[PDB]
Amino acid sequence: MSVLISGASGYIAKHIVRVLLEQNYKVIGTVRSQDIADKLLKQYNNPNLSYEIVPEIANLDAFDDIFKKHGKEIKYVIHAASPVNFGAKDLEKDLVIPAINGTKNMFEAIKKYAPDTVERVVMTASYASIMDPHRQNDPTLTLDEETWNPVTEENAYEDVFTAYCASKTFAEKEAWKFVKENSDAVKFKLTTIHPSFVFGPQNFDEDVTEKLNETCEIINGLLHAPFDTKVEKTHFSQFIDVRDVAKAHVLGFQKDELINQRLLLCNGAFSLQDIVNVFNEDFPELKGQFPPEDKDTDLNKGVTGCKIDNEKTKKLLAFEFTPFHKTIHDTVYQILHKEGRV
Ligand SMILES: NC(=O)c1ccc[n+]([C@@H]2O[C@H](COP(=O)([O-])OP(=O)(O)OC[C@H]3O[C@@H](n4cnc5c(N)ncnc54)[C@H](OP(=O)(O)O)[C@@H]3O)[C@@H](O)[C@H]2O)c1
Repeated sequence: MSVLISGASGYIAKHIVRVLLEQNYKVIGTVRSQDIADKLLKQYNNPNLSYEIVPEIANLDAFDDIFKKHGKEIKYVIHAASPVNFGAKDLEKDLVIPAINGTKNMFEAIKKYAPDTVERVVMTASYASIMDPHRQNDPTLTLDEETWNPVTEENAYEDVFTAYCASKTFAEKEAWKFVKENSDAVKFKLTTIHPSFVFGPQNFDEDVTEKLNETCEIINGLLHAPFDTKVEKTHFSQFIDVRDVAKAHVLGFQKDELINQRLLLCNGAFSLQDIVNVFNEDFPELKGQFPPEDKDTDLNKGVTGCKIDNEKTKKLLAFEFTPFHKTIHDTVYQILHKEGRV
């Protein structure tokens, strides 16, 4: 009844491991190096938690060693390892290749060593593999759980963001392709989670460092920006709380109605100024120490960009999502409380 989760040191995965441990699961996480494993084991301080070392998912057969040693005992797999680096130097190598190869390596290791053992696979895809990056401010476009990013390998490398979205899209394509062709060879059922911009507090307060993970560094950077910094007010994208994402991942392998499902995790439109407005609204004693408030955003006049039809996802998950104001507030409080300012 064990749960294996790849990339267990990331922002989202650290919340997934907490949720798995709260439900008294035996968890095997994969991390790059021994020192990361040593710090995480000390942080969780839980006998049910162990870590295996996978230093690079892009590389041939990266996950056979785990299923070599642990195959008999692994019942669920959560494939969350994928690079989120909007400062990538080499778009293929740093985003596309690890995303695709990591997913291919994980599924082949299951097929080779635990074909009749693993029951469910929950893969962390992205809203990026459902949305169209060129049409996020298009109110005529409606996105649901069957929509696909139309990006091609030809136009995937427009910039670092389109490359990341293509890496998520191409990786999820390979996963579903693997499932359709190996349906009689392997036993497991596949579920994919598609979060948008994930905000929320870090699972551990001490992980609040100078530079956070990419999406939460959006909030952190704005929180420490000079007062005269330009903040955009036009519609940016969709958000989701990290605690909702972690919860959805665990339900992904417990609930039979989530089998063969793509789960679109969004809970509202926002701009960078709407985030800044939470700084000024919830912590007014620090007004002037970050960009000022301005209620005149796209969101506040009803402009929310492309339509999100995830009623199927919300129905199947059957739990309520965390609203935007609370998500940003909990993120900001953790940083300010860590700095000793509130
Ligand atoms: N953040 C979002 O808004 C968002 C939205 C949708 C989907 N997602 C997906 O959620 C997952 C976690 O995202 P996150 O925000 O938690 O990112 P993160 O904090 O940077 O975590 C990424 C995790 O994956 C590992 N990893 C990445 N590339 C790797 C490679 N080539 N070899 C081995 N390990 C690798 C990282 O290990 P190291 O740090 O040691 O490299 C880290 O543990 C990602 O798959 C991402 O695509 C995120």
